[PDB]
Amino acid sequence: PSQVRQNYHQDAEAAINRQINLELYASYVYLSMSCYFDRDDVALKNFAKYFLHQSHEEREHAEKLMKLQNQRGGRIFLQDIKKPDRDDWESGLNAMECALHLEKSVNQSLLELHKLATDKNDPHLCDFIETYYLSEQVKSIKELGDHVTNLRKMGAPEAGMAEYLFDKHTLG
Amino acid sequence: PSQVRQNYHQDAEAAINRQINLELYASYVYLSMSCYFDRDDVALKNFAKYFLHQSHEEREHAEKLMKLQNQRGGRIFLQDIKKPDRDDWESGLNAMECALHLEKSVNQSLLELHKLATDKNDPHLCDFIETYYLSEQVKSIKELGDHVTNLRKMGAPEAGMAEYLFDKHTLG
Amino acid sequence: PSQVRQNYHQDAEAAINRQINLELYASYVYLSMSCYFDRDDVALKNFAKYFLHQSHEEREHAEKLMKLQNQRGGRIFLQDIKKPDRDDWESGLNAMECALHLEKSVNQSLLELHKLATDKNDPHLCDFIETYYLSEQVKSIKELGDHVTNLRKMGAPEAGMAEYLFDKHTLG
Amino acid sequence: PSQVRQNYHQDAEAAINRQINLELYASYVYLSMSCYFDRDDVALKNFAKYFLHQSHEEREHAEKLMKLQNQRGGRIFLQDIKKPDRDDWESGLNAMECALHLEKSVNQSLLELHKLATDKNDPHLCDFIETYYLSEQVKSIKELGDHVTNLRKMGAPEAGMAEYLFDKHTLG
Ligand SMILES: [Fe+3]
Ligand SMILES: [Zn+2]
Ligand SMILES: [Zn+2]
Ligand SMILES: [Zn+2]
Ligand SMILES: [Zn+2]
Repeated sequence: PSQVRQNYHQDAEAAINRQINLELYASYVYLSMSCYFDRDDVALKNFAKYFLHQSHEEREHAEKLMKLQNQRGGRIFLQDIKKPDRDDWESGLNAMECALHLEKSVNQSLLELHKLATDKNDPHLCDFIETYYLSEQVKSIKELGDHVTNLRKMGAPEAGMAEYLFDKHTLG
Repeated sequence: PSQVRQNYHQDAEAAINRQINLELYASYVYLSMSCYFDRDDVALKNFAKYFLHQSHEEREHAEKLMKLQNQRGGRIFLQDIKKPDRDDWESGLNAMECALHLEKSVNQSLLELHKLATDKNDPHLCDFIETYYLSEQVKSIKELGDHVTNLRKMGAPEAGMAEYLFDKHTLG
Repeated sequence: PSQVRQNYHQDAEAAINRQINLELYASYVYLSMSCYFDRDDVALKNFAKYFLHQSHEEREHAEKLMKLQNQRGGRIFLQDIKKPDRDDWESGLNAMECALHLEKSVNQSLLELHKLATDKNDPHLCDFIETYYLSEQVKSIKELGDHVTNLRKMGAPEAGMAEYLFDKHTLG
Repeated sequence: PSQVRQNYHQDAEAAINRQINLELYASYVYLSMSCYFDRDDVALKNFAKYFLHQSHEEREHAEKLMKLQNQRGGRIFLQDIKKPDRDDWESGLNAMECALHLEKSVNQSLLELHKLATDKNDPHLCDFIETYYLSEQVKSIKELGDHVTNLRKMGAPEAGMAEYLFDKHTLG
């Protein structure tokens, strides 16, 4: 074993590697969304900015898990980052709904990771997940839900001014 | 009697205790409204902020009446703060209309208190009510009426963009 | 269910609503204590200030739980805020002892909430309680115990100068 | 009549002259108290300072009434300022109790003046009394009551350290 390794189960190590991949995947999905809003036939700059920010944040989440893996004496094993499910995200509202779904899926994975850490009596890992991941996920999910609610109420995407004005007022 | 008490009728003391309860109740109603607008399926942050501010102001109004009670040598007797009449405030417009109704009810109570103070020849209490309560109430009522008027004209709540844009432009 | 809701048991939602009420109740108790010390026949300004501060802090605790409820997709249901058990708090020492009792009761409720969150495998809620509530409660309880100890040792309330000097030196 | 006089009853003019004398008398009483605490066999400097401040404030109250008299076109008629009832004020507590009595007597006179102004339909005079006199009196009375309460509780004057420590902590 690594000279630093202590109370770090092989199953936790494997789950952290899976979580790294999932965060990198989420980063890629958000990058895809960002570049959709930069298309000349979509042209919502603040939607593009919002999703690019989310992409960079997910990369940071992945890098922090890589740091944790090494700190605990685990070994990072990278896998392919799969392409996102869509090229065309159809609308600001649809992208926000897809983002909400993604964030909930990431949250579910983190909750499973916390359950594993609890089962293996790894309080450092539990604390790490709680401190750096779980509260962030809840905040992100609430924000996306709020955005979805507002866009729906405004009449997006059928009401032509809705996404435009949301881009200016909420995301600007 | 309290060593400080002078020209302070028992009926005024009792009416001040009732007014304290009413201000605390109003504070609670506004708190309820504020947290409705923070729901993920409502998500109007500036409505939430507006009503939270009103909640805190009503608490301050109650505390100032408690200070008056002690200053005059009366004794504060607290009562239960009843829960607001609604959990779900339905819309920004409806909340503003309910707030207007509440503020007018508080104003009516203050006018009755001023009448009592006048009848008991208590000019200090009359002046206190006039100086710190009556002008504030008139200002609040006018503001809420203005908000109701604008929301109605904009087409709230049926017009989906109305509350959103009012939240941004008037309450932002 | 709310679009944001994930891993949030109905029993936790209900327990959070109960905790909101308890924090609002504690706020009201402290407000009662504060206004007792402002009486002309008590006249301990720093006791009054201390308890008013505690009242405002408890309100903030309640508001933070309301924010949590909405963040997790629960629904706030408010109840009556019952009046405190006493109008007359008798002495600085007695008020501090009653405050200690209250803070321990709030702590017990929070520990029961944490146990529920643990049983329902809700690490976000566990973390929230730990991070924002449990350490604060322990600190508050220790502080009140220290105050009680000092007031008792000084001879309060029989020793007339004790509460006066404690008001100046400890609470001033 | 004076070219400026309007809605200013001769009875109000006379009552203002009486009030001027009473404020000057109160100023003199407080001056007497102040110089008692400066005696080498009393030697409570902050009691002396407190009462000297009150003396100067009462003079200002008198001067403001003189200004009002002239503003309304009344004519100031001064009378003798009677000496205070005591040369020796016996103790800090006794002086505070005598001050409380004096302030309540001044307040009673002001309430009678307000009643007269009300009866003569002189809203400017009513407002003047309310704005500049009544709230000040209530504040002064509450403060003196608080001081009396604290001195009594501390054991003044029999408890030798009470007035000394009150002089340092409350009046210092
Ligand atoms: Fe001392
Ligand atoms: Zn992430
Ligand atoms: Zn109010
Ligand atoms: Zn609390
Ligand atoms: Zn005066």
